[PDB]
Amino acid sequence: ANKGFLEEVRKGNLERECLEEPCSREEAFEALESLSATDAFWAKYTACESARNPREKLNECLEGNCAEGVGMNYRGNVSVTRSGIECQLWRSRYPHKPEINSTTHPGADLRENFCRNPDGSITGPWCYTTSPTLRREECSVPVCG
Ligand SMILES: *[C@@H]1O[C@H](CO)[C@@H](O)[C@H](O)[C@H]1NC(C)=O
Ligand SMILES: [Sr+2]
Ligand SMILES: [Sr+2]
Ligand SMILES: [Sr+2]
Ligand SMILES: [Sr+2]
Ligand SMILES: [Sr+2]
Ligand SMILES: [Sr+2]
Ligand SMILES: [Sr+2]
Ligand SMILES: [Sr+2]
Repeated sequence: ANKGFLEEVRKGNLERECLEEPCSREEAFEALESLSATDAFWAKYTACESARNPREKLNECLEGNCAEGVGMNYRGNVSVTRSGIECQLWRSRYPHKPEINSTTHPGADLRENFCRNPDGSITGPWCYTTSPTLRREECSVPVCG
């Protein structure tokens, strides 16, 4: 957190610098090493600033199974929509070409055909659908607590 005074002369540490204190991306970055690791992190972090306290609710929100807020932190496995349709490969370009991928929103675990919300859309974690008919649509992901 930089509570000043030769604290930056010591090894980076995630518990202590970011889980235990609020942190700058540069603090994570120093504590995490790899940057791909720092993109994923930040993304989870930044979607969990609304649930930083208790520090038990933060562990729930970073875990990724439940959705908090509009669930930009959802990192779970639900893959079929609200209508029941099944999601498209974010990787895939058919039947609809995604405009958000990995290149665009990389903190965001766009793995498989999983529900995600790179975008923080108001109606929650969603995905691209199979139906040539319907492009994208909300998913029914569990809510945190
Ligand atoms: C979206 O990501 C794919 C990789 O799967 C890439 O080939 C495509 O060019 C990207 N589209 C945009 C963001 O340019
Ligand atoms: Sr620090
Ligand atoms: Sr500190
Ligand atoms: Sr540091
Ligand atoms: Sr601790
Ligand atoms: Sr401290
Ligand atoms: Sr630095
Ligand atoms: Sr520093
Ligand atoms: Sr370092």
